[PDB]
Amino acid sequence: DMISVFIGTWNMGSVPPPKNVTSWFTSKGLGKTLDEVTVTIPHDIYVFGTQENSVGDREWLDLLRGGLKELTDLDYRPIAMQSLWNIKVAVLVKPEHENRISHVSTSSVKTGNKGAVGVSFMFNGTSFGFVNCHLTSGNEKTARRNQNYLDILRLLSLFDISLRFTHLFWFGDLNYRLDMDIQEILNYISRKEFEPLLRVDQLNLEREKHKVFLRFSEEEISFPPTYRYERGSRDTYAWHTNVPSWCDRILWKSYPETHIICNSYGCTDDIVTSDHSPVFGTFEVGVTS
Repeated sequence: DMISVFIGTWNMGSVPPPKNVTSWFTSKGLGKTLDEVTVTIPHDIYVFGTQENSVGDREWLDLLRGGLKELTDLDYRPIAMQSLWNIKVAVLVKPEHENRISHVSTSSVKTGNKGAVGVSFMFNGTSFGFVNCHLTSGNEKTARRNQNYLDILRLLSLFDISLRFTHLFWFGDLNYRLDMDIQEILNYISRKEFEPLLRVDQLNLEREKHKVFLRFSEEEISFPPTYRYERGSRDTYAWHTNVPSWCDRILWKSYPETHIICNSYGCTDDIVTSDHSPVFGTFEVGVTS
């Protein structure tokens, strides 16, 4: 059997969301987007990961539930929710999949605010893991980001979580920056040449050097850096130093010989309340039953 899993990551920048966040749910915007045909099919599982979320726990889940209801005309059932100050993750499933969910667990790890929130459950015989984080900010603090990851990986009681679930998803504001000057970054962005920028992306570099996210996978990035935008539009980056970077990412680690296909991976361009652009990721996951 096949199920559609949606993963959303968005640093809200300590402000409430706009009334229209439809593009985030429907993988509409820039990068690897879902086509106008595939968007009509509602996803089986919706996973929302947020950082710098000023909206209260109950009020935020109501907005997601209400937002999904206006889009799909379906009353999505919240399975789990874990919050750590302004970092919060929520998992909602199709009402028909209620009896298919078992062994629900939640955990939170505080760093240095900063840290992570986790959610884990089982869809029939297939186990799932979801980690929403907010790592240390700053271009020169890559060492702290690597330490933050290793700390969450060993303290999140959801022996290591890297081999605990059939499909493990790690997402959030990882805060990894570009190892390049502002002159070159804005010159490449103006020509929409993201490949030379992605070669000096700190997360891509630390993964290639096998420092962090061992045997983890990430879909190709074809969308512009999601940080740091001027609020109210997506036309200009607020750099003056916070150079444009791919801070918001979705990664996955799956068990060998399992079915997992990434259908979309990108960002929206119509949600402008935050200095961060929301990031989406959809997947076709195989379930044993």
